[PDB]
Amino acid sequence: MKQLEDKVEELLSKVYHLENEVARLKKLFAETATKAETATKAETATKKDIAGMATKHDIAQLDKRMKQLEWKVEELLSKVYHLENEVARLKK
Amino acid sequence: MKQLEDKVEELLSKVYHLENEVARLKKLFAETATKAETATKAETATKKDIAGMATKHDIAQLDKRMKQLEWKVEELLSKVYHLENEVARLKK
Amino acid sequence: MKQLEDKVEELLSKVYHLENEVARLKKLFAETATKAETATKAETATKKDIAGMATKHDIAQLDKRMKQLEWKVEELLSKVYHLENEVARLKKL
Repeated sequence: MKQLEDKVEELLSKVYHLENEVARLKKLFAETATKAETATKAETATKKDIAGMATKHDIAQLDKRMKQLEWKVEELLSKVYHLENEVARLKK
Repeated sequence: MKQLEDKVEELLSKVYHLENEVARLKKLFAETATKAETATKAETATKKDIAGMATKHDIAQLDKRMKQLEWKVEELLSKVYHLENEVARLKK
Repeated sequence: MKQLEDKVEELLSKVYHLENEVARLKKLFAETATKAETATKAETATKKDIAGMATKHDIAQLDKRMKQLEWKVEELLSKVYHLENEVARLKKL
């Protein structure tokens, strides 16, 4: 009977330890992220991958310059056409 | 003996609870994501970071326009070279 | 008493199993990721989203070409201005 009495005492401590350990795990699991809600390394773009990313302002800077050239080229077409007539007129 | 009998009954319920609690944690852990497979907030680019991203079609749009200008500039070179000769011829 | 003796034996094995099961979970939790440190699917850009990303070298390539055109257009302006004076001069004298 004293053998059984001790066993019970051993079980009590063991159960008590388990209770504590499970409680911890309960708390700790609260802070963990689910597979559903989180994104994998394989399917996500790192900050490394976008280090050499072009902005919409870089492109805007180029658009600006393109427009300026486009405008200058139009003016030149106008000037050249006029000169062709002027030279033609001179030849007659 | 009735004291020990009750203790055993108390342990039984406690063990039963723990069994359930651990099973839950087993299940719940199944849906959690590992550190290895998931990507950290620090090393991943958010949708905010890529809000002002330039596309390859923005650039294609610019390339198109560049090619058009390139053609117009060639034509102009041709027209101007001819005019220079025509004017030179007129001066002699 | 032998009924109680057996119950205790049943509890011992069950406790022993639980001890092992909890230890595993302890270990396994060590390799799991926290909500704080990880990034959600909703707030992160996938490799799909950046498949059509423009580089800074693409842009550099365009800048190079733009500069070449810019130079040619300046030269043309110069050539045309000179011709206008030359033709004007021809019309007067």
